[PDB]
This record gives sequence, C-alpha cells and structure tokens, in this order.
Amino acid sequence: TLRPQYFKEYIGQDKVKDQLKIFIEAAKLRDEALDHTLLFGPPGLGKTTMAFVIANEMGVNLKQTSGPAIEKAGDLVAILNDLEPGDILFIDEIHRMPMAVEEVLYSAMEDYYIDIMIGAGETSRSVHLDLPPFTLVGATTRAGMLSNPLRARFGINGHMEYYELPDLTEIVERTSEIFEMTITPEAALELARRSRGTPRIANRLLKRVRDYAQIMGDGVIDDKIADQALTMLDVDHEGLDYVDQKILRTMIEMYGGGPVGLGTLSVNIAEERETVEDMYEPYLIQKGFIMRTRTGRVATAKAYEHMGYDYT
Amino acid sequence: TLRPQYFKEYIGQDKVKDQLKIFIEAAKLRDEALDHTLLFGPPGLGKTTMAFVIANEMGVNLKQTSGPAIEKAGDLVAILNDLEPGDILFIDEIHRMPMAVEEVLYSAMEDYYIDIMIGAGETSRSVHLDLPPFTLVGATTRAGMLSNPLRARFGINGHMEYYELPDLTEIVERTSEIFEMTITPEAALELARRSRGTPRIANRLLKRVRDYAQIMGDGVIDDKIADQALTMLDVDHEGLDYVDQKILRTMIEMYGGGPVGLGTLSVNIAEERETVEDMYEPYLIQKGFIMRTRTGRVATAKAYEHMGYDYT
Amino acid sequence: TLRPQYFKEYIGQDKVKDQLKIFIEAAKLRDEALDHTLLFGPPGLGKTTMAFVIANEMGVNLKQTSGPAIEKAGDLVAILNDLEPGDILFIDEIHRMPMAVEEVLYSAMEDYYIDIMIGAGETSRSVHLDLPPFTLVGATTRAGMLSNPLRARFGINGHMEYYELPDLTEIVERTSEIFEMTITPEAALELARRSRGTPRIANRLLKRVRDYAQIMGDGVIDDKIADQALTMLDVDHEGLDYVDQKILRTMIEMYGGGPVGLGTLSVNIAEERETVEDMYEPYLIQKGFIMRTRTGRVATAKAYEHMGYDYTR
Amino acid sequence: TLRPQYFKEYIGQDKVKDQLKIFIEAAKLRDEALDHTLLFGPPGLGKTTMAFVIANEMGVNLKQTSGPAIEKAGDLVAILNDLEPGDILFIDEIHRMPMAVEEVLYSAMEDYYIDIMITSRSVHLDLPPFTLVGATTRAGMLSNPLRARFGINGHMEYYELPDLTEIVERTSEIFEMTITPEAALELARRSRGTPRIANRLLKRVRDYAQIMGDGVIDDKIADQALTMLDVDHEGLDYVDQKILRTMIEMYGGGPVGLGTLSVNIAEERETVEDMYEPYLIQKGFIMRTRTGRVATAKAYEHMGYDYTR
Amino acid sequence: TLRPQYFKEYIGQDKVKDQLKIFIEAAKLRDEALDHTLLFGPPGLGKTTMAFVIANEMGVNLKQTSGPAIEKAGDLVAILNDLEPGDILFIDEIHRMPMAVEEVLYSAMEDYYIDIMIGAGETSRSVHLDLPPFTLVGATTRAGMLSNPLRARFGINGHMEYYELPDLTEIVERTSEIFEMTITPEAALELARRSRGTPRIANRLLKRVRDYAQIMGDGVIDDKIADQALTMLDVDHEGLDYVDQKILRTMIEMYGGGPVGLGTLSVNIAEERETVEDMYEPYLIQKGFIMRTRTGRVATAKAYEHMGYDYT
Amino acid sequence: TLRPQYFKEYIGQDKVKDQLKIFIEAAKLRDEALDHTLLFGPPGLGKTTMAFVIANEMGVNLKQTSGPAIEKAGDLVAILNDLEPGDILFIDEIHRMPMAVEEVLYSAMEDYYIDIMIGAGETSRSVHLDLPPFTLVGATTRAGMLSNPLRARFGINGHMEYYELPDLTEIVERTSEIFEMTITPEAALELARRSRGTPRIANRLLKRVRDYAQIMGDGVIDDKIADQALTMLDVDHEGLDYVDQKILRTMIEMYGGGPVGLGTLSVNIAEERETVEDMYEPYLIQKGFIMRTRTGRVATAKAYEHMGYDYT
DNA sequence: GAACCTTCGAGGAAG
DNA sequence: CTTCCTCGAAGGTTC
Ligand SMILES: Nc1ncnc2c1ncn2[C@@H]1O[C@H](COP(=O)(O)OP(=O)(O)OP(O)(O)=S)[C@@H](O)[C@H]1O
Ligand SMILES: Nc1ncnc2c1ncn2[C@@H]1O[C@H](COP(=O)(O)OP(=O)(O)OP(O)(O)=S)[C@@H](O)[C@H]1O
Ligand SMILES: Nc1ncnc2c1ncn2[C@@H]1O[C@H](COP(=O)(O)OP(=O)(O)OP(O)(O)=S)[C@@H](O)[C@H]1O
Ligand SMILES: Nc1ncnc2c1ncn2[C@@H]1O[C@H](COP(=O)(O)OP(=O)(O)O)[C@@H](O)[C@H]1O
Ligand SMILES: Nc1ncnc2c1ncn2[C@@H]1O[C@H](COP(=O)(O)OP(=O)(O)O)[C@@H](O)[C@H]1O
Ligand SMILES: [Mg+2]
Repeated sequence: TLRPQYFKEYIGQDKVKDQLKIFIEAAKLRDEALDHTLLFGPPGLGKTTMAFVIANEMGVNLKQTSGPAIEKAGDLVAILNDLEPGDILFIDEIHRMPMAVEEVLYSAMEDYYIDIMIGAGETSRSVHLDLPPFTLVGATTRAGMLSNPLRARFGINGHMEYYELPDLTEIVERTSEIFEMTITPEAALELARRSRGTPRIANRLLKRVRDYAQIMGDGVIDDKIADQALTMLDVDHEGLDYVDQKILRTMIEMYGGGPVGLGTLSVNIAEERETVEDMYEPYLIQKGFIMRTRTGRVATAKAYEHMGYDYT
Repeated sequence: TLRPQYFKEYIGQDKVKDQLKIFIEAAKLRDEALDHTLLFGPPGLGKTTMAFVIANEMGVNLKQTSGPAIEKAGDLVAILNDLEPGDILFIDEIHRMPMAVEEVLYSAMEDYYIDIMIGAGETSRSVHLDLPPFTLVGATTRAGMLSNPLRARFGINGHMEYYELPDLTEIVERTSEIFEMTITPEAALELARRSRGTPRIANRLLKRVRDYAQIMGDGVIDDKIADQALTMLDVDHEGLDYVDQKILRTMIEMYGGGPVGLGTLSVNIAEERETVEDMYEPYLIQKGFIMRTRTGRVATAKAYEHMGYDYT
Repeated sequence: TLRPQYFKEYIGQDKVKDQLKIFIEAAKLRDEALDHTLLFGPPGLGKTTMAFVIANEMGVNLKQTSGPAIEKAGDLVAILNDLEPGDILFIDEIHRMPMAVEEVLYSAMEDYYIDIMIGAGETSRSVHLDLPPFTLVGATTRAGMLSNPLRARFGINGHMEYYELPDLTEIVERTSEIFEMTITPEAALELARRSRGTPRIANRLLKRVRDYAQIMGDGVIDDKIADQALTMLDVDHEGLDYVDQKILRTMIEMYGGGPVGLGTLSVNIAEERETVEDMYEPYLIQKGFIMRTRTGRVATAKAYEHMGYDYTR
Repeated sequence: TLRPQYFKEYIGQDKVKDQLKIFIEAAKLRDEALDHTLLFGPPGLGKTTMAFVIANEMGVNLKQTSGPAIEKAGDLVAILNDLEPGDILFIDEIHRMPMAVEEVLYSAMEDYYIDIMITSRSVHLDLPPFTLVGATTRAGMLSNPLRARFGINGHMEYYELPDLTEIVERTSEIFEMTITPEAALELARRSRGTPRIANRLLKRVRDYAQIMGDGVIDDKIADQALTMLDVDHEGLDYVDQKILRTMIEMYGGGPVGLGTLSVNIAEERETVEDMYEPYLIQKGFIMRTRTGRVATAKAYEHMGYDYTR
Repeated sequence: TLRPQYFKEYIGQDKVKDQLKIFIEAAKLRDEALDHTLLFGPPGLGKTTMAFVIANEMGVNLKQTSGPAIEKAGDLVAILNDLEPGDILFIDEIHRMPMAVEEVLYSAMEDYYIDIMIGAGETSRSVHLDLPPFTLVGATTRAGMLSNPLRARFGINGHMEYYELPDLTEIVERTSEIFEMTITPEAALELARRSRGTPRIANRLLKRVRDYAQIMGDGVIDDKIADQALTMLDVDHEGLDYVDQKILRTMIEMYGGGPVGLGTLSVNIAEERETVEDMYEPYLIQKGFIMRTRTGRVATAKAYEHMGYDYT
Repeated sequence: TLRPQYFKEYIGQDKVKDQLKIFIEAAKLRDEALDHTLLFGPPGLGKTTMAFVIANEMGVNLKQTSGPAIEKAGDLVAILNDLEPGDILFIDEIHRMPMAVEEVLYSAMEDYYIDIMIGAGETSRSVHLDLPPFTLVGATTRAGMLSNPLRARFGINGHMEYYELPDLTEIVERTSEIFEMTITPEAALELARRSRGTPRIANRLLKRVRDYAQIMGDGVIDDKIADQALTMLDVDHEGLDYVDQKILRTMIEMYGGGPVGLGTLSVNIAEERETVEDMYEPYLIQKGFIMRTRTGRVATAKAYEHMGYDYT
C-alpha cells in the first residue's frame, strides 16, 4: 500500500512530527493513553495518514467516522461502546457535527462517563456509563469553526502546511518505486511543479501519466512524454485547474477585476461556497493570483498576464 | 437497440472518447479494474449510454441504480454485497443521495472494505467486510454541488459537450434506418439544425415528423414537409422551444429585456428554475441569445431581431 | 352538456388541439395505440375535459382513477388486471404518485409486464405478469417535479394556455344556451373581460348574473342589466375584487408605492398573512401590478395609471 | 335568543345579506339546491350565525360537524352516505381537515359521486343534490382547487355605530334590563365594531348596576361603570393609553423600535405586536415606518398634547 | 399557609380585586356559574394564587391541570365530560396547548357542546356531547400566543401590576410570622425597598437573611443584623446587584456617560451579549438608570447622583 | 485526585464559598433540604467541581444527568420518580432542555407535585404525583437562555469569577504533587501568569511542560527548562499567541496606533472578520492592550512597552 | 467618506 | 409542518 506506516516513512510536516514524537514517547514511559489531539488545515495534505501513524506507534487499533455520520445521541453512544482500552477514534469534519451531539462529548472527553436514558414506558430509566481510556483525534479546516467550550478540551494542536518542491519530488520518486516504473529526475520535478503542492493530486497524475507512457510511449516517463500527457489533461502549465480558470476569467470579464464577494461569485460560477472558500481561494491567495481587500477580492496583475488580458 | 454498444458506433465526444480508450486498454494490459469515473454535463448528451459502452469494452456485467432510490445504509450495503469481481456499479443523480448514505461509499472506494455497526441497546457489534474489486461510475448534471470529499475520490473525469451538425446529421440518418423511414439527405439536415444539439431531442422530433408525413404527405420526408411539420410543432427555425420563447418574450415586454434574475419573477412562468438553470440557460448562452451581467440576464440584439422587436 | 364531447365542441386550444388531431389519425391508420401523453398547465384550463375527448375520438373505453387513490404496488396490479387491449388509462395528479409505485409503472409503460410475488417464506417466488397494449394519459399541474426517467417515457407534450377574449366569449354564449337565457353579444363580452381567462370563472359569473336577471329584471340579460349586476358584485373591469382594489390603493396612498413588508400590509387591510400571499397577491403579480423585492412589494407604473393616480419616478 | 333566526332580525352586513336574498329566492323559483357557499372574515362578525339563517330560509335540516372532528377519510365517507336530497352540510373550521380528506371533496362537490377503494374493490356512490357551507378565518390555508369549487363567497365587514346601537338595545330586552338610548350609544363607541364585544360590555355593566345601583342603566350609572372598567371613550385600554403616552413623552413621537418600546412598558414583545398594535394601526393612531413607528397627529390631539411637525 | 386563601388575606391588586368582588356577588344573586376568566401578566405577581381564591369565594370544587399535560384531543375530551354543574376548571400555562386542541374549546366555551365521532366503519356516527355549566380559568405569561378567536371568548380579563412599598412591607411581616422570627418594622422596610416590587423576591430575601441571623447572630433580625446580612449579599439600597453596579460604573468612567453600544459594553465586563440584554438591562431601564437612544445607551442624571459622581 | 472534594481543598472563590458555607450549616441545624441553587459563569472556572463539593458537605447521594439527555416529558417524569427524601439532583447544561419540558419543573420546584394523564386511553384521568423534598442544582454557561419564570425559582445564585495570580499559583503547585513532579516556586509563577486566570488552561500547560522535561531533561521543572518548553508551545510571557502578536504589531507599524476599523484591520492580517471579533479581541480588551472608541480602536501604552516600541 | 449603531425583511432549518 | 432565528441590506449620525 502507498500509505506510510511510520514516522521514518512520513515525509514533511517536520514541525508537527517534532512535537508528536516528544508527546508520544513520554506517554509510553507511563502506561497511559495520549492526550486528545486536534489537526487542522487544508484538505488532502495527509492528516488522516497521520492518525494511522500515531496508532501504529502506540500499538493500538484505529476507528474512523465523520461528523455528518452522527445524527442522534444513540449513534455516538453505540460507537463509544465498541472501543477497546487505548483505542484511537478519528472524527473527520468534527466542526459539522450537530450541537445536540457535541454536548455529549464534553463528559466523555473530560471524565470518561456518559449519562443516558434507556428503555421505554415504565422501563425508562437513566444509566451512568463508564468508558475505558481512549484518545480522540479531530479534523477540521479552521480553528475558529469550533465552539469555545469544545476547543478548550483538546490538549494538542497541529497546524499542517503545503509541501515544498524538494519534498513533493521525493514523494513522487517514492510512489514511482512502488509501481515498477522508471522516471527521470527532470520529469519528477516537472510533474511535482504541476501538483499544486498537494500529495493527493501528485499520486493521481502519476497514475494517468503511467498509463499514457505504456500505450503511447516506450514505457518510460520522460520530460518529452510527461509534457504531452499533462497537456492532454486540463492541468495548466502551472497547475491551475479548469475550475481555477473559470474563477479568474469570471472576475476579469464579468466583474472587471472586482471588488466582488465570494458569496455572490459562488452563485454566478455555480460552485458551492464552502468549496471555493476551503479548496480554491487558499491556494490562489498564497500564490498572488488573487488579492483581498476590505470590499472583496481583486485579481492581481499577474492574473491578467496569465489569462491573456490587458491590465488596463 | 438505438443506442450504440461500442466505441466504433459512438459518434462525437472525441475528447472524452479518446481518453477512455487509452485508460481502458492500459487497464486490460495490467489485468486490473478501471479507476472510478465521473461523467458530468447537460442532460441527454449520452452519459448513460457511455456507461454501457465501458462495460462492453471491459466485458463485464453492469448494475444500475439511482441516488434517490437508496434511502438507508442497509440498502447500499446489500447492493455492494451483490457484486462480482470487476462489476461496474452505475449511480445516476449521485449528487442527490443522502449524506448518511455517502458515509459508506468513502471507505468502499478508498479501500474496498466496509465496517457496519449492528445491534442496539445491550446489543452493540460491528462487522468488517472485504469487497471484491469494482469500478464505480457516477453521473450528474450539477458538478459544483457534489460534496468535495466525494469528488476527490474519482480518478477519471469527463466533461460532455454539445454535438455539431455533422455528427447530428449522421445520427438523424442512423436513427431513421431503424424506423425504416425514408428521409432525403436534405430533410435530415433540417432536423439537425433545430435539434438544439441534443440527440434525445433529435429523436423526439423525428418520431413525430413520421406521423405527419404519413397523412400530410406520401410517406416521404421532404424538406418542405419536414419544415411544415416543425412549424406545426411550434419549433423555432433556430430550435428555440415554447419555454424559450416564453422567457424572452416576457423579459422584453415586461422588463425591457432585463436585466433580471433567474428566479426573480420566473414564478410568472410555470417552469421550475432548476430546469431553466440546467437545461435552457446554457444553450442560450452558447448561442448568444442571452448574456450574464452583474444584475442578471439581458437579451442581446440577436434576440430582438430574432423575436422581431425593435432594439433599444 | 356542460363538458364538450368532441373536438368540434371543444373551443380553443387550437395548437394542442390540432397536434392531437393528427397523431390520433396516424394511430388509427395502423393497429397501434396512441402514445403516452403528458398534459401541462394551470388549474381549470380543461385538462380533465380533454381526456374524455381523446377517449371518445379514439373510440375506446376509458378507465379512470387518481393519484391519491393509489397507495401501493398492489393497487396498480388490480387495475391493470381490469384493463383491456387498447384501453386508455387516465391518472390525474400523476405527480402525486408515491415513488414506490412510480418505479414499477416504468415496466408497464415501456415493457407491458410487471413482477409478481407468489408463495411465502422458502416458497416465495417471483413471476412476470404480461399486460395488453394500453395508453397512459397523465394530467399534472406541475412538470419539473416529475422524475426524469418518467418524463423520458412520455412521448407527446401539450401545454394548455389561457383562453383569449374571442374564444372565451363564445364559451359564455354556448353556456347561455344550456339554460333558457338570452344574452346580448355586447353583454357576453363584458363577462369574458372579467373572467381572468378561465372557463370555470366565466361560468360562475354567468350563474350569478342569471340569478339577478330573473329576480331584479325581466329575465333577459341585456347590456343595461349586465352593468347593474356587475355593480352589485364589486368586480372591477380588470377583474379586481373589492379587496384587490383596497390593497393597491393602500400601497400608493400610505407608502408611496413601497417597498412595504408583507406583515405591515396585512395589518392595514385587517387580513391574515397567508390570505394575502395566496388568494390576492398571485393574480396581481401576473398582471404586472406589483413586484417582489428583497425589501418588499413595490407598485409598478401600470398600477398607478389603472387606479387613476399620478406617477413619479 | 341571542342568535337571530331570520334575515329580518339580522342587522347589518347589507352587502352580503342583500346578495344571499337574491340567490336564495332565485334558487327556490327553480326548485334547485343552492350553490356551495364559503363564509370567511374576522372573528366574531356573524359567520356561524349566518349559516343557520340560510338553513331556516331554505326550509331544510342542517347537518353539522367540524374540521377537527373529521380525522380520516372513512369519517367523511360515512357522513356523506347519510345525506338526503336538499340537505345542507355545514363544516366549521374547514381549514383543519387533513389533505387526504380535502382531495376526496373535489369530486363530491363537482360531480356528486365518490369512487373509494374498499378483497379490495372499488364502490361507486352517486350522491343526491346537496349544499356544502363552510366557515373559516384562514381562507388562504385552503387548497387552490377547493376554493375554485365554491360558487358564492361571503366576505364579512365590520359594523357601524347605528347598527351596533340597535344590537345593544335588542340584547338589553332579552336580559329584561332597561337602558336609555344615549347610554347605548356610549357602549357602541367602545365596542370596536364587533357584536360580541358590545354584548360583553353590556354584561359587565349589568353586574355593576345590580350591585352598585338600582338595577337600571342610565347615563350616570354607565359613566361610573365604564370608569371602573377604565375603557376610554375611543375604546382604548389602560395599556393602549400607556403606549401612546410613552411614545409622545419619551421619544418625541418616534421613530422607535418594537423591542425598545416593549422593554420600556414591561411587556412581552410578541404581546405588544399581536395584541395591541393591530387596533392602533387600523384607527390611525400609529404608523409603521422603515426606521420604526411614529405617533400621528390624531394621537397628539386625543391624548391632549400640542403637536409639532 | 403561605398562600392566601380569601380576599381578606390577599394584599394589594386593588383594581383586579375590586372587580372580581363585584362580578362574584352578582353571579351569586343570579345563582349561576361565573363567566370565564383570563389572568395574565409578569412572573410572580400572584396569578396562580388568585385562581384558588376565586374557588374559595365561589364555594366550589376546583379541578386542576396544565397545558403541557394535554397533548391530544382525546385527553381534553376526557377531562371535559367529567365536569359537574358549577365546577371550575383551571388550566395553568394554557399557552402551551396545541393549536389543534384550542379549536375544540371554541364550541365548548360558547355553546357548551362538542362534536364527537362514535361507532366504527359503516356504523360510524357523529353525535353532540352536551356539557353542564362550568367556568374556565386560565393563567398565562404570554397572552399574545393565544389565538384571536380564543382570547375573544374570555369574558373577564385580569392584568396584574407591580406592588408598592407599603404593601410589600406588610407581606414581609406576614411571612415573618409563619416562620418563628421576630422582625422590627424598620428592618421590614429595608428589605421591601430592595425586592424590586415582586412578592417572591421579598420572601426570598427574608429566607436568606434568616439563615445569617441564626448562624452569625442571636436568632433575631434587627437593623444591625439586617445591614450586615445585606452587605454579605451585596445588594444596593436601590436593589442593584453586584453586576448592575459594575455596568453603571463602566459607563460613567470610561465612556463619559455614553452613547455606547451593547457589544462594546458587554466585552468590557467579560459578560455575554445575551445575558446583559435579558437579565440586567431590563430593570435598569424600567427604573430610569439607563436610556436607549438611536446612538446607544446613555446614563441618566439619576444614575450619576446614585453612584456619587458629578453630572458635569 | 484532580477535582477537589471538600471546601478545605477548593482554592479561591471566596465570595461563593463564604455564602454556601453559611447556608449549608443553617439547613443542617433545621434538618431541612438546601434551597435550589444555580451556578453560572465563564467556561472552566469550577462550576461542575463545586456541585460535587456541595453534595459531600450536605452528606447525601448525588443523582446526575444532563440537559441534552432529557428529550421529552416522559424522561423527566421517570427521573423524578426515582428521587428519595433529601436527594440532590444535578442537571448539567440545563440551558439545553426544551421549553415544553422546562415548564414541567415550574410546579415541581414550588409545590413538589406534577400533573399527569393516566388510564387505558378509553378512560383516563389527570392525577397528582407527590414528590419528596429534594434540592435541584443547575449549572449553565449562559443563564440568559433560561426563561424568566424558571430563574425566579432558584433561591441561591452563584456567579463565578476569574482567579488571581496568588490563588492560581497554588493550584499549579497542588497539581505537581499529583503528577509527582518537583517544581521550583519560580516556575510555578511563570505558568500561572500565562494561564489567563483559568485553572483548566494552567493544568493543560503543566502537562505539556511535564512531558518535555522528562524526555529531554532530568525530570525537574526548573526556571530554565520551562522557558524552553514554553517557547516550543509558542506562548508569550503575557499569554499572547502569534496571532495576537501579529495583530498588535500591525496596528503599531502600519497605523501608528490607530484608530483603525475592524474591516480594514482584518484584511491586513489575513483573518476572518467575525473570528477576530469573537475569538481574539475579547482578551486583548480586558487586559488593556486595545481600547475601543467611536472612531475605531487604539493600542494603549501597555501594548507599546510589551512590543518594545517607543510610545509618543 | 470611514466607522458604529439600530431597525427591518425575507429565508431556512430544527424541531 | 411549524416556529424560531440569522443573514443581508439601508437609513442615520459623527469625526
Ligand atoms: N374548452 C372548453 N369549452 C367549454 N367548457 C370548458 C372548456 N374547458 C373547460 N371547460 C369547463 O370548465 C370546467 C372545468 O374544466 P376541467 O377540465 O375540469 O378543469 P381542470 O383542469 O380539471 O381543473 P382541475 O382538475 O381542478 S386542475 C368544466 O365545467 C368544463 O366543462
Ligand atoms: N347581526 C347580528 N345581530 C345580532 N347578534 C349578532 C349579529 N352578528 C353576530 N351576533 C352575535 O355575535 C356573537 C358572535 O357571533 P358568531 O357568529 O359566533 O361570530 P363568529 O363568526 O362565529 O366568530 P368565530 O366563529 O369565533 S371566527 C353571537 O352571540 C351572535 O349572536
Ligand atoms: N398578595 C399577596 N399576598 C401574599 N403573598 C402573595 C401575594 N401575591 C403573591 N404572593 C406569594 O408570591 C409567591 C408567588 O406567587 P405566584 O402566585 O406563584 O406567582 P405566579 O403568578 O404563579 O408566577 P408564575 O406562575 O411563575 S408566572 C407565592 O408564594 C404567593 O404566596
Ligand atoms: N507525507 C506523505 N507521504 C507519503 N504519502 C502521502 C503523504 N501525505 C499524503 N500522502 C498520500 O496522499 C493521500 C492522502 O490522503 P489522506 O491522508 O486521506 O489526506 P486527507 O486525510 O487530508 O484527506 C494518500 O494516498 C496518502 O498515501
Ligand atoms: N453519440 C450517440 N450516438 C447514438 N445515440 C445517442 C448518442 N448520444 C445520445 N444518443 C441517444 O439519445 C438518448 C440519450 O439518452 P441518455 O444516454 O440516457 O442521456 P443521459 O444519460 O445523458 O440523460 C438515447 O436514446 C441514445 O440512444
Ligand atoms: Mg403560577
């Protein structure tokens, strides 16, 4: 499998790995579970993979679920009963869980017990459950999304960042070693430069280029071959997606560069507001294609020269 | 049947058709299942037809269902259990299935296994099931509405587009042969012009014109008879339909051509704004009948001269 | 009778009427049943009436039911067992159908057969029930809510439209001959003007004027009596009710045309929110007297010139 | 009895009353059933009373039920089977019937037949000629296809001072209480235009006259009783006067928001908006504005303050 | 007993008490049931207490229930029909009854009958159920929530008002004799002036001071003990709590008396916007310490002279 | 154990403790149940902990449940039937109960009875349930959500306050005994000054510092180790985060101390408009680093010296 | 003309 | 199916 299993295999995120190593080692001298950890940042950067590594280092099983998957208190109660001592519970998009369910975790995380009503009619009665020790791992896009009473109960916080070209190059070379394939260093660098700094995209592109090199080439990935393969896909010469081009083009042609609010833009491009906010705007801002102002977003001169317009 | 069964018979969609060929033959060389594929775009372009073509080229049994047909996780678990190695599962309107159902689809697509909670009260167990390799094929009219974590699982994407007159004329001819109807090469070109670029519409008109020529003619579809029949159907020589004319006419007469929002007073017509946004609006945009503006849609001079109103 | 029985008697709807006429003959020239037809349009335009005309002009027996009366797949089977070759099946409010039945309906429409369960427990078995050729006619007031697969099956589409003065005038004349009442053509036009384009409304107005004409007059509907009757009833020449007129006046006199919120307007006329939004407001929008905006309703220039008040931008 | 029995006894509603007389007399001349009638409008104006009058003029026996009592289609189908030719069915609070029942009523009204599934089989029942009468305060809640099948629509209006004065005098004779003509006018002004409110004040004044007087209502006893009840000569209550007073003396006539005004009088926000403001707006004492509500010149004159534009 | 039982013991409420006396006496001379009565107004002023007094003065048995207990028409139909001639039915929190249930009282209150369904299937029939004469009593804090047709059926309306210092002083002395406690008239007035006009608050203060007087004193309440106890509770001589004093001080010393917004004021005291607007601000306005204006809150001259500052 | 068990162990909250002591003793002398008490205030100050202490001082069994666990009236009625004379009932997060259930407590708290419907449903009647004497304890973070008639029934109100450095330092030392960690008195003061006056934050920081000193140290928290550990966690010596430091620096370097509007400032820091106002600005105002004004907010002299710039 | 504060109106989502 | 409530627009004042 492609997913790393141990910290020695996990490339990048040095600042996070440095802290997690110290807290995991200390928690292993003492015979007790690790404090609840919260990971936040852009999607697709590898925070789920981090949860598996933690479980393998602690030597316990990992269970996985998501906020939207829990709708009533009976769901969360049934899940917690299925945990063994020291197990790790991973909850994705924890910010999207219902408020009536969130207030059930408060007692579970802080004191390991839950008060519940059971039975029906004359049998209806309250019960006091006593849970075994466990570690919760939460995932969310931003810290300001969660309520103050919940955020205060997490003991560890991790912020994850985009990968740099030297890191993605090694990840691409690693992946191209599990597949019995050959890639030249110049090709690996070119393929990485197109991957928007995100490891998930890099794995998807490498698969498609591998197919093209088998049917349309000599079975080896080279700069001349990779250039054509990526040109056949919609990936621009600097990684911009077709959805990215739609946004930039709309701002210049229909809005004249702005200012425009992301809310109004979303309905004009027919994209869900949460996707443009969480997936597309973050990269476009951190790379100078879009600028933010008090009134709204504005396209920079770099965008005009890229899309082929005149920065009048 | 009318719909083609192999790539040799499938007309148009050259971009999509060329990509899938490379990936399909590469997947065979490796003797493995095809990656998950997402087909999206306007209705009636042949999205469903393409799913059958992939199944025949791979040589597998196709299974079919729709988003709204699945109501609880227990249903999808049964379907996923009823799969043979390599089977293709096609889900129409995937964007409409409930969030509670999508929970299971993530784990299946990512690792081919599912964990099902079972029991209630004192009964509280789960079972782990390993699925045989399969290929998921989804189809949607709305892409931007698809949940981001789901959209990231699809490895192959195809954007369907409107057919051009050379292709549509060839389709009109091919379809006429199955009806054993006699149509001249001139009359076949007339229907193509007014089909709005959608094969389903072209087939609808041809089926109706037959009944006209069998009474108002000598069973031969002549250009004059075809043109007289299309005017009887109220089909514009530009292919605008009853709903299309009703939109533009009200905008000009009641709002001086706009600008007006898509739902602002579309209540003054019967059509649900979702169909206007998904099936009527995109055609008019490509044909230059309407342009989008900061304040809504505005009728271009073409519409005025077409509808026969003096432009401002 | 009050309902027409043949295309000769069915006034108006020439576009849809002419199309159906051709398609029916082409089917009669062969041993084939008419294609499944879907009828669209606002309520009361004659959808139900058209179904009987189709059945009579086809020369076929009609079985009638409705969407609310069907609750489970077993109901359709019992009906399908009663149908006969070439019969027409009419289902009003087909959009009403419970989705569980909608899926099985596809096979009958497209394949003329359906699955049937027999036995119980270990003896449970599934078998096909074959069906003779038949034509389904579906009347629906809403189109975009029908599931896409169902819509793909329906072959012919027909849009019903509001009758215009030249045709609605003839319907009044025709109804005036079922009763023993004489009506002057000038009077018949005055009623048609106020019928909002709906045949059912024209008949209701005629019944009320008839009662007055035989109690407060000589039993004849002349232009003089028609004017007095339409004065007891407060229906404006545009067909605005007494309350409709009060709404417009209040907006212009007290708020300078608005914007004004729904709740504020309701308490001025002493009416419920739901009553204004559902009984009076809808027609005023169609005629273009008012518009809905983020800040509330606003009166248009057309409203000012009808009520007789000066207008200012 | 308090409820009038015939049109000659039914004071007011000249518009609705005149139309019904024409349609009822014409229907009799043809020996036909009366068209279906829907009565709607504000509370307490006479909707229920008018339904019984119609039955007495037609000379028929009235069947009575209510929306809340009909819970399932089987209930209505049973009631309909008991109808005889010319019978009148009256359904009060018709807006509460479940939609599963209203959809049955379409054909029963327009075609006089029902087709009900009932080993499952369909029985066709052909109903005799009958008239359905409905009364409701929320006519907008009825389905659009149901409203289209009623042939007569009666919209009720408020009453005038000369009509209410005669009602107060009539009711006083049933209580065998003596009341002077000018004393009756003083109650009519305070009745807000509603017959039920006029009767309620009369009952309270009768209690006062029997305990604090000689059991006779005169221009002197009435003024004392109305002073104890604290009802202004315009029909404003203690809380109504307190609202106007606060707006004029603390905010200079407004504009002021609903929340601020409610908190200043120690009232629940929903109670001020739904229980006091409606009458003040209809009488022209208050106006709603984009920035709040303001007291009009009529309010200054009534409360006794010098207006300043 | 802590709750008064007859009008001789019910202090205050002169307007409501005077009216009810006259209406009760007239009903007895006519020997008939009392008209329906609605009691409404602010919390804790004596609405529930007055309902029992009416029953003792009328000399009849009282049946008691509440809105939250009546959840379906079958319940109400079972409470009715069990009434005997002249009974009094008291429903507390009547505003909670479902609106579909309220509409059953319409004919019961006006005509003393209800329409019920009887029999089954083809034997089903509707019959009138006739009720004996009865008096309905309702109490609510949210009168505006009742339907217009229901409020119009109540024949007597009682709106409660706040008490005055002479009456509250007498109430404290009465309660001080139920418990074994001696209290000086000077001390009784000292508590009354701090009770915000509400009898329940006066009783609460007395209970708290009693605990101190028998633990830190000789078991007697006197001016010396009362002043010390009220200093521990930290209740200003105007009835202002510790948080109330902090609000006024902040407005005078930092903002020069205002205008200031609610958000800015809430953040400076570490409170939250909803508690300040719902718990504390209401009484400060009703007593004239704060004034609300289009620009913000402003402190009045009355506040300056209370806190000891100069109204410069 | 972490949670103090008795008033001798509960450090701080002198004002709350002093009152509770007097009221608890007076109740015991009379041999009566304690009056209903409501605890409210900011998160993590000790509300839950105090509820258990009160139960130990009274010497009675504690019955525990939570607001979100009570879904309907039948649940609450079942709990009340399980009470015994003198029992204490504790409802945490009492603000989450639905209004239809909250109005059942009105009669229970004042008169110890409840109206209930009983019977076969063919025949049924209302009946009183009579409750034994009991003390209801409620805890909530926002009292403003409780209806006015409920709050008026609580006889004892406890408002919690933030801890001072002298008291907060002792809590840090106490916790070091449980973890068996030697801590220098100087190091205890450093952690206390960075804990924002909140005990939960202080305990969280101590656990992180403890893990660091035992993995790369000799198992002693000295003044030198603490500085290194706190630098890794990135907690300023005033408890400010990098975001808080970024805010203050931007106002000083780009605006000369302001005034600046919230919208303009948010853009210059790449933060969300509403997040900054709800998350970070509250603590900056309370400490006096920022001051709000009618024209914007201004950095005070205290913020200048902390950042090292020269004030003018 | 940048920044704060209040009030209203129409959606939508939590029972 | 209904209540509750929250997001967006705009009128008005001050430096
Ligand atoms: N073209 C027509 N000529 C004469 N009478 C007509 C015509 N169209 C409709 N009517 C009459 O109008 C009345 C109502 O017609 P329907 O067909 O029942 O309306 P509808 O579409 O069924 O209304 P619904 O079912 O409530 S949506 C009947 O009395 C018909 O006889
Ligand atoms: N014209 C009238 N003359 C005399 N009494 C009248 C008149 N109209 C109404 N009343 C009396 O007013 C009271 C209320 O009349 P109703 O008919 O019950 O009002 P309503 O329309 O039923 O109000 P609802 O049902 O609550 S919406 C009864 O006592 C009637 O006798
Ligand atoms: N006039 C009075 N004289 C003596 N005690 C009084 C008086 N009015 C009220 N009380 C006491 O005040 C307390 C509260 O009165 P209640 O009648 O319960 O208030 P309330 O109207 O029921 O408040 P709710 O129900 O929460 S809105 C009781 O202990 C009464 O005995
Ligand atoms: N540091 C890394 N080294 C190797 N592979 C990685 C790394 N980070 C991510 N990946 C790969 O990219 C994908 C990341 O998926 P996942 O961890 O689920 O991202 P997320 O959890 O953010 O959705 C996986 O296929 C994973 O193997
Ligand atoms: N390229 C094509 N060649 C032949 N027939 C086509 C083609 N595209 C569409 N059609 C025909 O038009 C219809 C398309 O329907 P379908 O594939 O269901 O559209 P969609 O799935 O996009 O709604 C079918 O009847 C099919 O035979
Ligand atoms: Mg009470």
